Amino acid sequence: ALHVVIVGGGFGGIAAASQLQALNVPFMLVDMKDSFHHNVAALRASVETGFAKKTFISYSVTFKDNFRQGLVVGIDLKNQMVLLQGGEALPFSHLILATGSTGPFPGKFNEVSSQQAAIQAYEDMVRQVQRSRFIVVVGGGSAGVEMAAEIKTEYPEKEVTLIHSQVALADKELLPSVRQEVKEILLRKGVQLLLSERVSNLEELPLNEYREYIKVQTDKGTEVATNLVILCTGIKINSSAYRKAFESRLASSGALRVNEHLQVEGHSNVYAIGDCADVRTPKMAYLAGLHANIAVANIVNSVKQRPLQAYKPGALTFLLSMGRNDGVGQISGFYVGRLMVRLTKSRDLFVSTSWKTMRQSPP
Ligand SMILES: Cc1cc2c(nc3c(=O)[nH]c(=O)nc-3n2C[C@H](O)[C@H](O)[C@H](O)COP(=O)(O)OP(=O)(O)OC[C@H]2O[C@@H](n3cnc4c(N)ncnc43)[C@H](O)[C@@H]2O)c(O)c1C
Ligand SMILES: NC(=O)c1ccc[n+]([C@@H]2O[C@H](COP(=O)([O-])OP(=O)(O)OC[C@H]3O[C@@H](n4cnc5c(N)ncnc54)[C@H](OP(=O)(O)O)[C@@H]3O)[C@@H](O)[C@H]2O)c1
Repeated sequence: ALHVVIVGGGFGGIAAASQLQALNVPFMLVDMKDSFHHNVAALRASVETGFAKKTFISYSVTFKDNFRQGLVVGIDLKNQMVLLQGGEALPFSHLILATGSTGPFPGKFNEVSSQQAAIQAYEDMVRQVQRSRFIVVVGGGSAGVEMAAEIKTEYPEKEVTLIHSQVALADKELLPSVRQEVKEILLRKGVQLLLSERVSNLEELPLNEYREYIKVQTDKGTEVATNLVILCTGIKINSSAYRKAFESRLASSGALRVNEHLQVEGHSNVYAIGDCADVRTPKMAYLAGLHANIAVANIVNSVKQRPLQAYKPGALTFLLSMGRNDGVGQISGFYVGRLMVRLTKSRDLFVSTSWKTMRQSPP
């Protein structure tokens, strides 16, 4: 009877599939790519030659028979089936939805693709950055703040402007001390900040592509002349697998309503983990891992007739790398500075934790 299907192999889904496989529980991991994407490092991968090969990890080397590359197009709840484009139906005793989020390319790569194509996409982007003397980053959230710092750190000679629609940078959940220091670090690197300005001609702009002249405009009348436009304008919940089947149980974002055991509302053998769960914390790979531990444990506790584990958030820990040499953040809601973030995140961007989880060695 027992068989756990995991929709999505991001941070959540490979933590779940690793755990299930190590317990020899019957399971199937489904993802549209052939490789796990360490997207935490995607921004460095768009800046450093030869780095992208280190951010994609073949699923089938790690999971073999229990991994299927396919696009989930629906879930049949009365027959307990996951429906794949091309006609495959996977039955389940327990379902884990780990579909994460979608957004503009450099920061997210969600295509039915091979590892070699994915890698080449990032290598193309490095060549775009390298060619461009003038670069605009759109969006001053936690993503675009890292984009701008990565460019200016790897190429100080380049001119980098960041345009953000708010008065302060990065997440509104962060201690004001972290958000002020993000700004100051950006300024000390030489990044041009254009705050409280929304870019207004986005739908006409060539993206991720060097041009001799691109005119960027804002809603306050500012014009910025540039060679390259990179979008860090934010993400959307990827509800493509499940929106039809779970329509009544969705948040307004598209995320799934859960209880503290991460069971989807109305169900006992369906769980949501990571960005697609309607937990009201910022979207973090770290929390994806923690939701994977709870969901896998609760499937086992659910079948073993043991009480279930609960998720109760602690104070926000959140680190911003500011190039490979700098950064700032907070640990359990307390400020931390360059030395800590530099070695914990900035140097490696957690890449080697994904290789370890996957039992592979980086190329
Ligand atoms: C952009 C960015 C993000 C960072 C960064 N840093 C951190 C960090 O330091 N710590 C952290 O915790 N999170 C960090 N994050 C956040 C992190 O990206 C996310 O919260 C993390 O990706 C969430 O993991 P999830 O598993 O929830 O979601 P993913 O999107 O990673 O994976 C979802 C997968 O489902 C897949 N999928 C497969 N088949 C599908 C189907 N048929 N239908 C729909 N989806 C499908 C997608 O293709 C995708 O691979 C960072 O430096 C940058 C620049
Ligand atoms: N753990 C980490 O260090 C880390 C790193 C990166 C991302 N993340 C997480 O991933 C999630 C996404 O973060 P994100 O930075 O990608 O998105 P985000 O937090 O939504 O930030 C993107 C920002 O871009 C702005 N924006 C959108 N369109 C714009 C335009 N035309 N001109 C100017 N500004 C524009 C948005 O403002 P409006 O809404 O006003 O448009 C928003 O403030 C977050 O939950 C984040 O915490 C975490």
